[PDB]
Amino acid sequence: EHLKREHSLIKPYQGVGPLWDFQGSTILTSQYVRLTPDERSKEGSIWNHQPCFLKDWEMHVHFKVHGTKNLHGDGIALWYTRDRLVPGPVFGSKDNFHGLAIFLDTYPNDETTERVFPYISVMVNNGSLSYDHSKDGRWTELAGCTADFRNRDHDTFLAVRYSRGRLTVMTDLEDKNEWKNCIDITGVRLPTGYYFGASAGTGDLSDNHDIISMKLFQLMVEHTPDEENIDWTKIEPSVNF
Ligand SMILES: OC[C@H]1O[C@H](O[C@@H]2[C@@H](O[C@@H]3[C@H](O)[C@H](O)O[C@H](CO)[C@H]3O)O[C@H](CO)[C@@H](O)[C@@H]2O)[C@@H](O)[C@@H](O)[C@@H]1O
Ligand SMILES: [Ca+2]
Repeated sequence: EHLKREHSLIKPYQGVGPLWDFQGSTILTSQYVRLTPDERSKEGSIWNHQPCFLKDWEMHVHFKVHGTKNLHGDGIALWYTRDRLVPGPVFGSKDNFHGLAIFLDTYPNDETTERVFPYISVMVNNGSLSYDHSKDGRWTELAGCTADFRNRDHDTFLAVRYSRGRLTVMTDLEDKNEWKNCIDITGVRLPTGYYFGASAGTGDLSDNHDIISMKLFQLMVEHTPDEENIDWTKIEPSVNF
């Protein structure tokens, strides 16, 4: 009914099953995991070692993006995918992934966009989609919200809930200890047996991308008779039911 330690990244980040592995620019310190420094052309990631077999879960992420007018980037991505620790151009991680991505995009690559950044969005992939970095992934996203999470003078949190086809992302960015709406969609199909992870990238523009904690909660949810005769591990990630 509560916190799943084996799927949580918690300081001092010395968890042992080694519960998380890192690669690229990633460093561990006693107060945060820094995926990238504020230097150009960096890619870094951290990935849960144990595959998650919960159908119904909620991941809380305490993260921090910060640096030195409109000239910073590129953002963080939070993952729940079949493959782990594979570097790539998608905020540090492979493209054509299988599963779920939540992008915390801080830089408008699309030069004539009406969209206010930073922008949070979700993308579900069965390996057949490419993330168009140059268009901020707009043509492959399912939903998104504008989110003011960068350079705040207090803690910034995100909640990603997934249960029974329903994917919710909510924010806590204004120090009011309240969740605010961002994303709420249905007909999302994902398998169990995927891995949680997080990554960030910087290009010609940079920023510190830090994860302070990821806390995975197991939700107590009733399912239908029929639902339980599925091999939930072989479901193909899918959208629109
Ligand atoms: O990290 C950001 C970005 O870096 C590279 O993209 C280049 C960048 O060029 C910008 C842009 O022209 C802006 O007006 O000024 C910036 C500094 O003053 C400059 O670096 O962004 C453009 C997209 O708008 C690209 O066409 C440039 O090549 C790449 O590595 C990107 O992947 C990365 O997103
Ligand atoms: Ca972008």
